[PDB]
Amino acid sequence: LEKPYIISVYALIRNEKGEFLLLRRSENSRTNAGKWDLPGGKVNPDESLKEGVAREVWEETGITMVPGDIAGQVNFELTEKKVIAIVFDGGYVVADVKLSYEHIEYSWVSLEKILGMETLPAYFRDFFERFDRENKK
Amino acid sequence: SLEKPYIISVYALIRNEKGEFLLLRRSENSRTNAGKWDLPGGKVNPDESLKEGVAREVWEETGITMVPGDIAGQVNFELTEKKVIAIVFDGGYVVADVKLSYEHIEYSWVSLEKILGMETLPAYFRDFFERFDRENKK
Repeated sequence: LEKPYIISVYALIRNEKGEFLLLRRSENSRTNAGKWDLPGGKVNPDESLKEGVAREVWEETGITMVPGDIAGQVNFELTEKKVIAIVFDGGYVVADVKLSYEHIEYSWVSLEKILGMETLPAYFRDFFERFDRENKK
Repeated sequence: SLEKPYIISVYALIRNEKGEFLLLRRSENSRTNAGKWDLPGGKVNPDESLKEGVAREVWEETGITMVPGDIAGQVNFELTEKKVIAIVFDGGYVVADVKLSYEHIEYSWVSLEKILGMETLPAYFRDFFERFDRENKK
């Protein structure tokens, strides 16, 4: 293959208003620097997807979560790799988010505001449109 | 208050060994200008310098590591939800195999003559290249 595939995992974590946790990436990031993102990241050699998503959520946000069912899939191409990403439902939390070097800020965002963002990357927007459809109808 | 906000963007003029310019065609799922030809570049981030911005955008869109040279000029254009003020940087001459992201579906190395003869490069970029050409040669 001309460009390798990698597996990533993301988590949908909601507050008591049903707003989703988004994180804005640091400027020093090699990919999508400065852009909005879901909690998650690359799966390690030899770990299960659910292990990876809990690990990534804790390191990025301080949240201890037990991953629920799979919410869906998002795929996207970056300059150095193609990403196949599995999204997990992380349920509902009351937590004060605590960031790492990987992110500069966080926001709890409603579904409608997500589908009218623009700095949330297209593949995430598309995912949320799908997720909402699979939920209702 | 302003009815429509302004944003700052940056673009790069990147040439090959032949002096043809790198153009990229935008993906269909883009919120703005979906499917159209564009220069490498994009919106400048909060707290970022223009030259940091253009190098970041060029790397993420094309795989090219560039140190931006002089400013080449300015392009301004209105979109439905914002007005764009864009600064164009000269990225010099490179030997690179372009490697695209989700943002773009194809690329092409296009000469100035064909640029001033194209159709699917937006009018504001056409104008920019017409102005750039006269400020270099004339």
